[PDB]
This record gives sequence, structure tokens and C-alpha cells, in this order.
Amino acid sequence: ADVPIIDLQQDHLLIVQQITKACQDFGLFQVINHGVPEKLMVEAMEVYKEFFALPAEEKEKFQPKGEPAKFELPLEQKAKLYVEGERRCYWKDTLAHGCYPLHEELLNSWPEKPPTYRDVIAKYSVEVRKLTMRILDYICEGLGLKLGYFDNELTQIQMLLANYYPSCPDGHYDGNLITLLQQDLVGLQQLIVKDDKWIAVEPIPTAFVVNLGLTLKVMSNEKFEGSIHRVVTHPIRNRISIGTLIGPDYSCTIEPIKELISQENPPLYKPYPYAEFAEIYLSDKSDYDAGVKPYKINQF
Ligand SMILES: CN1[C@@H]2CC[C@H]1C[C@@H](OC(=O)[C@H](CO)c1ccccc1)C2
Ligand SMILES: O=C(O)CNC(=O)C(=O)O
Ligand code: NA
Ligand code: NI
Ligand SMILES: [Sr+2]
Repeated sequence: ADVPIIDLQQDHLLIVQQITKACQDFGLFQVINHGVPEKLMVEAMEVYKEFFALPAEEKEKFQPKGEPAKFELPLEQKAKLYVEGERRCYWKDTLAHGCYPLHEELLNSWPEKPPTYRDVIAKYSVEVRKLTMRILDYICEGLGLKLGYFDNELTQIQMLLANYYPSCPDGHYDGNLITLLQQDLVGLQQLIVKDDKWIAVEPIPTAFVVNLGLTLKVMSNEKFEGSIHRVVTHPIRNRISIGTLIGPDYSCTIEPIKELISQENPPLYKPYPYAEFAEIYLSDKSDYDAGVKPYKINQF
């Protein structure tokens, strides 16, 4: 029950109530009957299976200056293969690119092999964004904000991170606003902070896992939780997951949503530049919320 599964074809008010409770209590939930075509979800996963099976000489096309990219600024939207962290038996290869707006220069950075990549992944990205914006509107209703509150610079960046985890038999907040993750194998765990317990997020191949980022934790003034989650390498399979990470542009200023502040809900963060946060978030792993620690105020 600590990972709620929310049916998006229930009554609207029940959806709002269930999403709001999940956001307050956990910061992570799954959605089913969510309106994204299952056929397209299957096709996207098949595209990534094909992509990660390509020979090394194809992979080199995504290695800037001959080596994988790192998650560091500037974080370009053009498609690259990234590595992140070290684990010994890379433990994670990620193909990442922006998706929105889909400028010609951005699209022409995407893979051309496998040949269906651009058609499938463009359609997938449009559908996942539409679902994300629906979820953000349910969140607006739960917070008491007008519909469309997040339909601006706060959602300007849509990074697709397709992750490949080589098998081996022997945690973070996402820094952005909100993430949708498609998975088909065990490996994702969520931290239940109140119980200091890591628990599995059941793989439902036709669902999306929704997790709130550190930006939404700040903007909600901690009325919502951000999700701290981690991945366990599979002992048998090479696991692939598909994340759509939506959030602000690098030129944005972030602060607790001003309309929700009150005498009993004073701001817990001062305004900060997203780019400055992003540098710390990507560099400083000393604590899960290191990226926002410099901006905390009104602590008691
Ligand atoms: C597992 N890691 C974590 C989460 C995904 C992956 C890569 C990195 O996160 C990002 O690169 C995202 C891209 O939007 C980001 C970058 C700067 C600011 C806010 C968010 C850290
Ligand atoms: O791959 C997964 O199951 C989870 N991925 C992430 O949390 C991430 O890339 O930020
Ligand atoms: Na393997
Ligand atoms: Ni994550
Ligand atoms: Sr539909």
C-alpha cells in the first residue's frame, strides 16, 4: 500500500484525492489506465532493446569527443550516451536527450538507427508529456491552484533518460519537477523515510511510475514529499527503464509557490536560480537534498 496504484479512469475527484494523498505521504505512486497507448509503450521499449544491442561502432555516434558524457553542466538536450557513478561486479548506460520543443536541430541529434527510433520516440514523448500535464493538473486541484499553473517555463525541459543496467549477480531525489518512469523488471526501490525502509516498486509493464522531484518539494513548501529512490542491478537480466524527467529551464528562478504561503506556512526556501541548484545537485552527493540546503530558511 506504501506504493499506491492510481487508476486514472476512476471518478475525477477520487483521482485528485488519491494523488494528493500519495504526494503528501510518499512522493511516488503508479498510474494505470492512463491513456498512453500500450502498443506505443511496448514499441518504445523494443526500440531501446534494439538500440542498446547495436554494435559499439554505432554507440560511438553518441559519445561526444569519443567518450561518454557525464551528468554535469551544461546539460545539453542533444542526444548523448552518459555514464553515472561506479559499481563493481559501467553499471548504468543512459541514452538521454531533450524532447520538447522538438526543434529540427534537436531531432537530428536523435538516433537514426534503429530506423523506427524517431517516429516511435517522438510519438511516445508527446503522449508522456500529455499524461504528465494531466497529473500536474490533478496536483493543482489538490493544492488549490488554478489549472495550468505548471504549463509554462516550469515544464520547459523534457529529458528522456533511457537506462541500461548490465546484469550482475554480486539513492537520489530527481532534481527536476516530476518524472514518469516505464519499467518491466524489478529493480526500483523507494525509501519510506518515516520507517527508514527501502521497499520495491512493483514492475507493471503497462503502468507509469510517477515520482515528485526536489523542485516540486520546494515549490509545494514541503507539503508534498520528493521521492528518494534507488535502483538495484538485476542478477540475471539486463534491465532497461525509460524515464521522462520534466522540469524548469536553466534560466528559471525557483521558490515556494507564493499563493500558498501563509502565516502558518512560511516559506522554507528562499528563491534561487535553477542553474545554480543544478550545479550543486549534480556535483554534491553528500546528502540527498544537498542541492537545496543553501536555500533553506525559516528552519525551526
Ligand atoms: C539518476 N540521475 C539523477 C536523476 C537522473 C540521473 C541523471 C541526473 O539528473 C539529471 O540529469 C536531471 C535531468 O533533467 C536533472 C539535471 C539538473 C537539475 C535537475 C534534474 C541525476
Ligand atoms: O531506472 C530506474 O528504475 C529508475 N531511474 C531513476 O531513478 C533515474 O534514472 O533517475
Ligand atoms: Na548480462
Ligand atoms: Ni530517479
Ligand atoms: Sr489515448
